[PDB]
Amino acid sequence: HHMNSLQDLIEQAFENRQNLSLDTASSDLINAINEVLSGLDNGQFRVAEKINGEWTVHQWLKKAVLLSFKLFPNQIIDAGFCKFYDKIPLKYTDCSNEQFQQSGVRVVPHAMVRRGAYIAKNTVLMPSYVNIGAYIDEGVMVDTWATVGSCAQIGKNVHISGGAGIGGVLEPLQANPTIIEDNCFIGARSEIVEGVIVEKNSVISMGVFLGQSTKIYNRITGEVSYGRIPAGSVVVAGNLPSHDGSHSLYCAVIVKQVDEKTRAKVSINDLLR
Amino acid sequence: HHMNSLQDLIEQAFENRQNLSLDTASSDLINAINEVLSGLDNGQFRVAEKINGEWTVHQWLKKAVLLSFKLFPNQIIDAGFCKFYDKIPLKYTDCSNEQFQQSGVRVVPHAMVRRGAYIAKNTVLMPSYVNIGAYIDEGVMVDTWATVGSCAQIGKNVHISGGAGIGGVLEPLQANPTIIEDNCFIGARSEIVEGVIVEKNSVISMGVFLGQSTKIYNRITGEVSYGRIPAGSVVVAGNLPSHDGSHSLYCAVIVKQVDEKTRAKVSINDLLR
Amino acid sequence: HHMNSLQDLIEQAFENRQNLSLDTASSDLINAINEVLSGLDNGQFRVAEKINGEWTVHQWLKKAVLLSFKLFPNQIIDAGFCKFYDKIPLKYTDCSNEQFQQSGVRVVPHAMVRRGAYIAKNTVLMPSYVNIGAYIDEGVMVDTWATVGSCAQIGKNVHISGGAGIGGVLEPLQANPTIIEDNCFIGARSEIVEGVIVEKNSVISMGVFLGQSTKIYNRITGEVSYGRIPAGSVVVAGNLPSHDGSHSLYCAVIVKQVDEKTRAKVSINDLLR
Repeated sequence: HHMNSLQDLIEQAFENRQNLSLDTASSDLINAINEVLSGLDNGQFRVAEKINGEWTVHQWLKKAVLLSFKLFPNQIIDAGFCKFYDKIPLKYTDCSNEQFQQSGVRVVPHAMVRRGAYIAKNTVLMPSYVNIGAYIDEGVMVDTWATVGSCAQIGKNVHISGGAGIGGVLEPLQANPTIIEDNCFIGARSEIVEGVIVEKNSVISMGVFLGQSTKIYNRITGEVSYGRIPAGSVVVAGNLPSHDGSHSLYCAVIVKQVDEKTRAKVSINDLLR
Repeated sequence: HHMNSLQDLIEQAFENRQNLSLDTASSDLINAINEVLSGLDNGQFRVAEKINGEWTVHQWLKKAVLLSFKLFPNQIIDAGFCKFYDKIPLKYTDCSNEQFQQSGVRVVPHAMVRRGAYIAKNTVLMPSYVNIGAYIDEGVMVDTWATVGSCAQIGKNVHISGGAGIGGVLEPLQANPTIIEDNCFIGARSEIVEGVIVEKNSVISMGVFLGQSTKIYNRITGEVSYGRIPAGSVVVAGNLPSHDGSHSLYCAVIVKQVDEKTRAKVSINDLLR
Repeated sequence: HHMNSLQDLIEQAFENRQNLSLDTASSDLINAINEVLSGLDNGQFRVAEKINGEWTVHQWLKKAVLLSFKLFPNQIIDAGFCKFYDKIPLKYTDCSNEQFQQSGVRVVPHAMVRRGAYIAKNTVLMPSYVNIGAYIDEGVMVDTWATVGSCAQIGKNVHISGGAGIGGVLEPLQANPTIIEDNCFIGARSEIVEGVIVEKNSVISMGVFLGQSTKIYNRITGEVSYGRIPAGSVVVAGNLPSHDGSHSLYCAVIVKQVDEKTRAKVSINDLLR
């Protein structure tokens, strides 16, 4: 009932967003948006959720985030030696030592996290970026210059390697965000975007650039598909030849698939060799 | 006349740069260099300019920037929790809230911009880097861990996606900088360097690494070229086969070309599909 | 004798690491670990070393670093506008202006370096990351969003281009770290990881993703190899065709090899053309 009331305020405001402005926003509404941001930040709200074995999206959460961008004023952020200027608060500002201990997260300087992103215990953030609305479950490693984009869902024990990006999905509203399920390895410099889902136990090698337009070639079956890496897939960068053989175009290739039992026994290097 | 006098000081100093030093620089010259840096920073000077339909370069502006690197001393930059040490001032230091409002730029923490780069209103800098001499026109999105290199010219409404880089061109003096014209999309992890020009309305997909040595294959015509993406081109990563078929080498492929009318109607995803 | 005593303390502690903890660490041991960290930071210890023409690794140095991660407590790092939370000190904190001058390093804001990494004079760090245990020799350029990973050995006059990463190797203990020898060029967005060695005078082009599982095709000889770029190699991204020709998979291609005499005369662009 309480969340149904909060959702209602958000949806009615979003409906007439085209006649709202920073100078004209209900004080009760700016409070409501901040209530949703707080729930996203502490994990009690999450933008997408696996329900009855299906990933589902909560559009009203995206609407609250979209409304924060429209209605919140930019303010100076004073770093001493320089200034920034933005409207989205950072996650770790008034955080005490106890609170950091209780969180179980390591935030390596100078990793940057916006408020409205949840990050579970035993996660390590190397210098990296986590955007508003993201949900990072337990035991995740976010390596240097990686990016966890808006609303992205990162599962337990996922390894996002150096310079790898998980693309944000705030619009369209009905789109599932980019989802990396439990125990996935994302290799360095890869980029998984636009609501692609990488299912459980997958291994993505280096330089895999995977969006909704990227052909996925399954070399075992010979099928070409889009938008989903099935569970336990080993994925490498490849090419597909032209019809006349004059050239080839970039694609992702599924070179093997591995059950959970095997995934715990064989190393990533052996899987790619 | 006033700018012709300023240019003269810069050129005469640059001529005898090999006998200048940090301890021996005219006080009037360090002022002149700073006058050019100020004009670059507020957009009244720009390193390259489209004149009579041709992009042209102002070598004397590069010479001023080169002289700043030679003559300016490094100084401590105190970030409180650590120190840096460099000779190029940052753009946003003594900036007031009013000045940030007047600029119309959002500088998301912790985006870093050197002084001597111009950034026009309605631009959003995610955590990213903009180097000295760059010119970023109105409405540009610089996404997370993107880079706008020295002297780069970024047109209106350009989208530089996450982890994409626009390479700097300070030397050679006569070289046009890397130029991205109006309404271009630069896909994630791409890198456009070494004075390549991407003309108006082009769409560059992910993982396109494009420099002066990169073959550009036009699959419509079959031509191979270098250094220029014609207006309205859709560009993806590809390969070109060996003469004996033993291997292939990386290249960029122009897979379609689109007029301005079509460019506003069809989405980027549909263009790449 | 003094270093043999220090090594002994480290090795005996590492042996019974599984029964050590942050709350139970010898005060004399936390001092010993800090002595090794200091020696790594000032270059008097280095994790790997070329001895009698062979690169060798000092496992006990890695053990000290591993013990710092286990035993050092996380602490708040106060950046004023936000906080971080980590257990590894930064290299440049109490550094004076004189010390920065004496170091000969430029640390461009906001490049981040952990303590326990050595960086020699005439090196320039653009905003980038250098991890604990790395050794960066004289005259190196680390460009924007590059990464020098843990224990990596970077030779004199190496150029790590924008967005390029040198992968860390802390485990396995016996593995040589990723090694880039003198006068190598590492092109933008490339990633050299997992203890690959790039020998002297090599030129690596853009988008080269090179780990222990990456096939290296030598187009002059036709040989496929792993883990080593021989001295003077020019390396570009390529593909290798499927046995049935349905697809190809990513690889690195050695397209030329160049002696030291030629390497100083011919430009990188001419080498790749």
